Amino acid sequence: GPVWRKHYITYRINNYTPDMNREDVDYAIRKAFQVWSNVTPLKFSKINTGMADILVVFARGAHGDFHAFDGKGGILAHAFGPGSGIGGDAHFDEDEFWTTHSGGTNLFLTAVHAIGHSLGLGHSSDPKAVMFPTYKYVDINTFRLSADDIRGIQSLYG
Ligand SMILES: COc1ccc(S(=O)(=O)N(Cc2cccnc2)[C@@H](C(=O)NO)C(C)C)cc1
Ligand SMILES: [Ca+2]
Ligand SMILES: [Ca+2]
Ligand SMILES: [Ca+2]
Ligand SMILES: [Zn+2]
Ligand SMILES: [Zn+2]
Ligand SMILES: [Zn+2]
Repeated sequence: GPVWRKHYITYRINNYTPDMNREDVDYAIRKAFQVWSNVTPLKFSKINTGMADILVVFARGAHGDFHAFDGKGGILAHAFGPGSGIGGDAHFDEDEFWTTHSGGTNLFLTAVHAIGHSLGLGHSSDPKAVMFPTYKYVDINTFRLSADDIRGIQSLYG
């Protein structure tokens, strides 16, 4: 449905996974937002005071919405499309083991996908798109938005 009317957008990390150290969580999330700001007029800013447009939450099982997480494996993450309140928020399953690299579920890659939803994208049919609804680890230096991702997001934020 609706897209952000404004081009200045805040995010707050509600809480931290104990799987990675704090600085690595910040880094992953920052880099994930950068991916999208790189191809749009959107500007993202992290806050810890006031109210963020996008709340980033790590939680297991039932966590206050109607989409409970399911333990280790399966559902990794979900996010809500643009809007007030819960709109834009991105939730990560704490029962996953979040990693800077290949040996669990990579936070950066998962967050790029989740944030795509937070900005209003649905799933892609293109297996090389970040919005493809299958997790597959890629070298975070071999990482790139596909043409379908870029086309998609630019159709929303021209
Ligand atoms: C690359 O980033 C990813 C983030 C999340 C997932 S996810 O497996 O958790 N996933 C898609 C899915 C996969 C398999 C079977 N049913 C649903 C959720 C999803 O698409 N959330 O955004 C779905 C259950 C809502 C996969 C990849
Ligand atoms: Ca929100
Ligand atoms: Ca899970
Ligand atoms: Ca965990
Ligand atoms: Zn719902
Ligand atoms: Zn949730
Ligand atoms: Zn998804």
